[PDB]
Amino acid sequence: MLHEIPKSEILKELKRIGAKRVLIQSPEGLRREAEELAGFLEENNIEVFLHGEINYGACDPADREAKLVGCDALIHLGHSYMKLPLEVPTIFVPAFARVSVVEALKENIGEIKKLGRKIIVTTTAQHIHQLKEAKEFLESEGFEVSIGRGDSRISWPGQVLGCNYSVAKVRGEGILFIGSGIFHPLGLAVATRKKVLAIDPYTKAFSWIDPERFIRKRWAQIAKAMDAKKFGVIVSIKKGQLRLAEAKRIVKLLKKHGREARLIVMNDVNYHKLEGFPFEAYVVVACPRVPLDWRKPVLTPKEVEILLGLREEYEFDEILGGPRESDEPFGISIHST
Amino acid sequence: HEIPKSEILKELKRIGAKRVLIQSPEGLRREAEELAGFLEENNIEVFLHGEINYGACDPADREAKLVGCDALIHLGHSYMKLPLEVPTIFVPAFARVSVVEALKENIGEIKKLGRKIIVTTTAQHIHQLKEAKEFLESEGFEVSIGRGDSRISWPGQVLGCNYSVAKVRGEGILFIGSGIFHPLGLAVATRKKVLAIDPYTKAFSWIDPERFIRKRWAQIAKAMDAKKFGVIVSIKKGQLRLAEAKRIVKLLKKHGREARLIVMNDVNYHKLEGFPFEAYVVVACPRVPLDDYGAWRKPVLTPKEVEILLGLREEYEFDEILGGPRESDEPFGISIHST
Ligand SMILES: C[S@@+](CC[C@H](N)C(=O)[O-])C[C@H]1O[C@@H](n2cnc3c(N)ncnc32)[C@H](O)[C@@H]1O
Ligand SMILES: C[S@@+](CC[C@H](N)C(=O)[O-])C[C@H]1O[C@@H](n2cnc3c(N)ncnc32)[C@H](O)[C@@H]1O
Ligand code: SF4
Ligand code: SF4
Repeated sequence: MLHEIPKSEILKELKRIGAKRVLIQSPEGLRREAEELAGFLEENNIEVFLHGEINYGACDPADREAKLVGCDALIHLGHSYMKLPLEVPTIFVPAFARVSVVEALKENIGEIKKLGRKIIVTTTAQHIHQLKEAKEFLESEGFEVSIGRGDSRISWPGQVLGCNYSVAKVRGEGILFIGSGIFHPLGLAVATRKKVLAIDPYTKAFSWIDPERFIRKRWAQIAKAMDAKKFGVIVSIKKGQLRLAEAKRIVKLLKKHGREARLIVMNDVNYHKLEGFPFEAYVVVACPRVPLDWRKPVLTPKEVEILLGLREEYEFDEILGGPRESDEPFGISIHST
Repeated sequence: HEIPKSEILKELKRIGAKRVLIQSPEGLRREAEELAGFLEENNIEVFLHGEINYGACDPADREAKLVGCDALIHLGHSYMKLPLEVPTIFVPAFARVSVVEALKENIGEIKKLGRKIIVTTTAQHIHQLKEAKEFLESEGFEVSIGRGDSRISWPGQVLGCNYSVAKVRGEGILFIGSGIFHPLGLAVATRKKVLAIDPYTKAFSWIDPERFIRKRWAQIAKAMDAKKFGVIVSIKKGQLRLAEAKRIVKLLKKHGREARLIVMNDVNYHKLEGFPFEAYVVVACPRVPLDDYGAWRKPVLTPKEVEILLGLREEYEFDEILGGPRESDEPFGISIHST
């Protein structure tokens, strides 16, 4: 369960810009909420279109789509703004989980002490509004809590994304991750080379990350691709995911190492669409969680650098930004370019 | 019958193209890359469009503009009238099969259509239409071939959304080609006797639209209970039906029901699964709700079937996407268009 959508404040903002037609995108967990909000915005004399795509991140604003169907503004549900040009005014509506992370921490004090005294703390957007609490709880348990600001991909200090761990590139003895799943903790472990403890707030269960099984798993993908002469190098037109330059360099780099390479342009990168092409292996230069989560081997940019013998240590593929001057609000935000 | 790589290279070389994007449908994925390597051998940077293209109603010109491509190559289909943001070379696919042989085999069934007949085929046999015409006249028929509107590329060519080439004077309609969908489309859109002849198998079928129209009445009945409706547009350039979509939303509301306009690119159920809507209306390619093998677990309707459900239409009508008048005809070969 989440905190309820702030329907009133969104309309107050929409009324401020006198928007008449709005497109609302939403991720898989907020489909019922999207229509729920559309009914409320229509009840206040505003036309609403729902974006039928399943959204995966603020890296994919549907602003262009909003323009093509003549919407004044864009409502983006469930994610916080990351730095992007926006062709229409966009209201970002972050989702905040109500679960108590301090309760989850108090259950696992013993495990956290194993990380060290000075510890780096990280969480995902659903728990970011409780990061102040967790810091205060940990400091009251003798910890020095180090939280990184992160870069322009990131909306709040201490926030991680599947594609970015800049908040964890600060001084510290170990990393605590507050959230569900193992991809973020795995990525933190690989990216920082530090011990990572992952605590799931919904179950209070904990997890000591060991990336070796994941890295071995990836190396078989690399080894399987070692015999391939025909590579496809994939970009995504999603605005915060397009990495044309880097993809071109991978193409150039493969050709310069006796391989054939073709740049491939997609929106949603999914293998099922590629099965007819003649390529023997693939490199995704987009959302890193796509190859890291296909009947032919699919590699990240870093991994193809390893395959070519230009890099030795394994590296998570991250999309970085530059410096971020200010922090997104713990609430709805509105941006335009 | 070939991908004329040389004619394509020369078109590109003329217009100063240096970076090109190539679309392909499912059956020409390998040819797309062979062409790409050819053009690259000739100092032209080439990207492939990783999407699977389902027709010329879906040009990748905006995508090409996004990645700095100064031209688009669209393999496997012919031009339909659409604005395009980059020069685009259409490379239609043409089947080799001689069709006259299948006509002669079945000349007795063809005569059952009447003296004056309407002759139609798909794009991959459109070059055979001149031969089929001369033959059928030489056997005594009078051969009427409709020109079609601006979504059609050549006279006598039918598309899954468009049977305008068949809306001409004539007793019955002959269709030359394989498969069921197109003949069935002709029968419903013209309510005329339709004879289909497969040029590969020399097999014939007299199309009865009975079972099809019954299955569609079945769908409409499943929606009579529905209170909440999703009305879908696809932003594919040649499919976007925004005004016709808004009209259905206004109509559904004007008849008690709730209705919401849903914007998508590729239309399929899985993406809408989380929504609360009890039934869907697709205002786009009509072959999405009509040619559904059962991926849609909720009732999905065409605009015309909606008017039947709200009680505004008596007889079933095929949902077509109609263009304006076509002043010229596309070549039998590659075409190049910029707008
Ligand atoms: C669901 S989002 C995760 C939420 C949040 N953005 C985060 O940082 O963790 C990531 C998932 O979306 C899917 N995804 C992201 N970009 C994609 C793309 N361009 N094509 C296909 N799938 C994509 C991948 O399956 C990936 O595992
Ligand atoms: C090969 S395409 C049609 C080719 C050609 N234009 C014609 O008229 O026959 C046929 C299939 O494409 C699919 N299709 C068309 N538009 C689509 C869309 N916007 N989203 C998902 N599927 C689509 C439909 O399911 C349909 O059965
Ligand atoms: S790039 Fe991938 S992980 Fe990063 S925000 Fe977008 S979908 Fe999420
Ligand atoms: S039938 Fe559907 S896929 Fe074929 S041309 Fe018409 S809209 Fe495009």
